[PDB]
Amino acid sequence: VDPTHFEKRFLKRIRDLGEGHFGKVELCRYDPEGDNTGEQVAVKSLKPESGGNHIADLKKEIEILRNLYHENIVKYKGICTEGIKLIMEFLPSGSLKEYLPKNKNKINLKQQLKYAVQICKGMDYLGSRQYVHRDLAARNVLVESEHQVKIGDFGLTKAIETDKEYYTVKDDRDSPVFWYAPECLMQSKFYIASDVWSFGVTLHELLTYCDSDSSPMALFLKMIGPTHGQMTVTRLVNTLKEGKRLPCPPNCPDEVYQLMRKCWEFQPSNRTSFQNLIEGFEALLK
Ligand SMILES: N#CCC1(n2cc(C(N)=O)c(NC(=O)C3CC3)n2)CCN(Cc2ccc(-c3ccccc3)c(O)c2)CC1
Repeated sequence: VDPTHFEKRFLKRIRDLGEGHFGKVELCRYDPEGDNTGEQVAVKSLKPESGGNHIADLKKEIEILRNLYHENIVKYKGICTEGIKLIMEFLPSGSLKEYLPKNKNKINLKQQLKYAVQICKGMDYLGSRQYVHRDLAARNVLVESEHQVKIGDFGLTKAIETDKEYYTVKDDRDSPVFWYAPECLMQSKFYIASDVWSFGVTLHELLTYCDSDSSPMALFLKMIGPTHGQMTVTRLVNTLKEGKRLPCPPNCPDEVYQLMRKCWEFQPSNRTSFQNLIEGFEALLK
């Protein structure tokens, strides 16, 4: 009996957790005894639609996640073959975007810097395996407990070729542009330093407790104007070229803001690293 083999006839769909253009993540109960005692699991799968291989990309995502082992990376549990489904552990607290607005009273700056460290450890582990994540945002950081977070989605994750510094992207219409570094917006090139820029944005979200009126989209649309349609991304590039950045969050000390700003150097080569950030946060926690 293979414990990573989930039979479709026992995987009971409960509700949607997430939806993109091509696929979804759903809450299921795996219930082989038929009495609702089985474990809740998160299930990634494709919409019937498909195309230019969404299936090949999901199969690659499965092999990426199956072979990652880090306490700050969501746990692979198995697959279901029917078309294929990725089975992951279910974290009932959800993403930082769900959890932080409801728990501001109990999550103080120390706890925020601890989450920051754990996000940097999972990212540094992914970088060491020659992966770029390309979608690091608070909506993809899951809460295991009050004391532990995990990166919880790998839908855009790509291998950087051995002896290369970046991955060039082709399918980009659904890019999360308010988290993206200039090189990503201007040339669809994705470096590890591009994930460092996305981390700085995610840190700003963590420091604003993911409030919707302080989101990176809301704040950048206030700076550049919300009415620009197809011109939005070139206006965003121009704002960043001029050196404008997301402002210091309320109650964020300058010493934390300065680590964030090192994430947002225009040139990738000038940005801090994940291991520098961990050292910086650890000095502040000492
Ligand atoms: N991380 C994280 C956030 C998500 N999440 C996982 C769990 C869990 N494991 O528990 C969870 N938990 C809760 O919300 C509990 C409070 C109730 N939320 C929810 C949002 N989706 C967005 C999304 C959807 C589809 C694709 C996708 C599909 C097919 C092919 C390619 C791409 C994709 O890459 C990403 C990502 C996972």
